[PDB]
Amino acid sequence: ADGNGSALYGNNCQACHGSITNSDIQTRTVSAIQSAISGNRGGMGFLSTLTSAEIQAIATSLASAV
Ligand code: HEC
Repeated sequence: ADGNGSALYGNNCQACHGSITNSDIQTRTVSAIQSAISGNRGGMGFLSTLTSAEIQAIATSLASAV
């Protein structure tokens, strides 16, 4: 689906990290995102609801922005 990663990021990340083209995230990988969720960095533990496909789509979009 065109726009999936950016839409996911806008709904789940942007409130705390900025818009995707101006994001403050450093490590734009699935493992980095999953580690932050698991460690509840910034309260992100609630994002356990994301599938692995969705985290992939977010990380790909972030890495492409950039
Ligand atoms: C506020 C409730 C947040 C939401 C929603 C998301 N993030 Fe987050 N994240 C937040 C904080 C306060 C921190 C810690 C920064 C610090 O000073 O330690 C983080 C951490 C990350 C990280 C690791 C740090 C980095 O590489 O920049 C990543 C990779 C990350 N967060 C990604 C991320 C994603 C993909 C989100 C949407 C699924 C997301 N965060 C939401 C605060 C909040």
